[PDB]
Amino acid sequence: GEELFTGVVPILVELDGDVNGHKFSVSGEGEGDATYGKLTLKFICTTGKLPVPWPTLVTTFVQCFSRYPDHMKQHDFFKSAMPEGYVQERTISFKDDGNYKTRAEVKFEGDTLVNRIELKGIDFKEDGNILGHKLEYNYNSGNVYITADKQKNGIKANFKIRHNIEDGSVQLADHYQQNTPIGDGPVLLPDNHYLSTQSALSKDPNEKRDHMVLLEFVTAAGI
Ligand SMILES: [Mg+2]
Repeated sequence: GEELFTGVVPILVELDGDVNGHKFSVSGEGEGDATYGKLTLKFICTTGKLPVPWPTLVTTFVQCFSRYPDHMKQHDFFKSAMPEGYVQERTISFKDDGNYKTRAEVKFEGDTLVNRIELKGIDFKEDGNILGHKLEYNYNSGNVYITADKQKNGIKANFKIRHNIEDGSVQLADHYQQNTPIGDGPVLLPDNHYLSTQSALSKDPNEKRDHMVLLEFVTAAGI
């Protein structure tokens, strides 16, 4: 599995979303270089204006590109599932507001790594920080805590994303995640550890569509 990640790998992301009945789709393209834990992706909302803030979708939009140091490579679930792939599911609970439920399939289509996602958001406040677009266009560094789920032959993750609000405050987004292999081949079930993430959001000056440019670095640690 990890053999598939020693070079630059093209990535496609496709999402269909419904948040409070606002229906939207996003298509993303870019590439990943797991040797450096590095992702570069550009996302376009193909249905018009995105009805939630872009930063709220960053985690939903390929942890197989994390850099696992050599001494921790026996703990890399994500690459071990490839090329058949894994299902990734989350509940993202926005404090004092609604939640996203997401289901994705991450797998190779030929030599390309594809993340296909369905997102459902409910019980959002009409002018809370998400539907009122009060979140700043930036992103904080943070840790993703991974644990094995032996019974599902997979992993769980639990973590907190803090989204900066334009008034200086923070919108917490609690993340609960489960991943399970799609293939029947053996996978790596890791000891407890975490992914240390860093993410930078930007705009393409020549792009008039609603979009997001993402540069991310992710390194495994904690062992
Ligand atoms: Mg501030």
